Amino acid sequence: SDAHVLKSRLEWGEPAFTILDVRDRSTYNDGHIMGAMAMPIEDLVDRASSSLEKSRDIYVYGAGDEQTSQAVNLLRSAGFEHVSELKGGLAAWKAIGGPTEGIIVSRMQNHL
Amino acid sequence: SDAHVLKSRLEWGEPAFTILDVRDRSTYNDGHIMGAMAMPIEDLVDRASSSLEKSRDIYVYGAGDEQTSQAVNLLRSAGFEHVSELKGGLAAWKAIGGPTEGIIDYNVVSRMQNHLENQKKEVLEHHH
Ligand SMILES: [Mn+2]
Ligand SMILES: [Mn+2]
Repeated sequence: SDAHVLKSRLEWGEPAFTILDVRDRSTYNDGHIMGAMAMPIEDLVDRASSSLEKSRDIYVYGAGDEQTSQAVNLLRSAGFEHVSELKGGLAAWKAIGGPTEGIIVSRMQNHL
Repeated sequence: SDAHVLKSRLEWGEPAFTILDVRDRSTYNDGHIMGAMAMPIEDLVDRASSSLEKSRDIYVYGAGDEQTSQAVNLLRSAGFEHVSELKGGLAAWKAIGGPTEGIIDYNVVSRMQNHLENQKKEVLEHHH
């Protein structure tokens, strides 16, 4: 799906969707899409299935098209019904003016 | 209270609490305590009473001591039963390893931040 759509969802849309950053944790921390949850791909299914309803609208993005498509396949094979890639990932999001948040403590995050 | 207590609630406790940054919106965006909701004093009680259950454990911090205790007292006079000041604010929080969160057109971000806040577990409890 297109970055312009997700940006609209975040500015004006119904609350019911989640953005999943599927890259490395530290990478997420250095910078991620505003609102995205850190679900590194190594434990994506386990983590998503224990935290997200299968009917929830989910947008996924990783470091590149390959990682993103892999994350998307995983979640669906796990029973998730509304998952889509975020074409262009982070880069495409910045290009259209989308905000990026960064963290500056792994125990707070895991315990979380 | 002390930033040490909050650091422990996050490292070891329950997610039975909410953190409120009562400073200027731009300052918040440049850096706030991780997980903090943006609630400028100017709009604090209106935004909180319509977003949080008054029995919710709340930690508040502003620019300095005076603004912080001013915020605490406002929420309390408004009925919030478990409000605590986060003495030392952002700086006190960093001095001890507290991780920060920062944003990187003024309306766009605020519009998004509000939608993400309304989607927070506790705000959803106050609504359900
Ligand atoms: Mn974030
Ligand atoms: Mn002001």
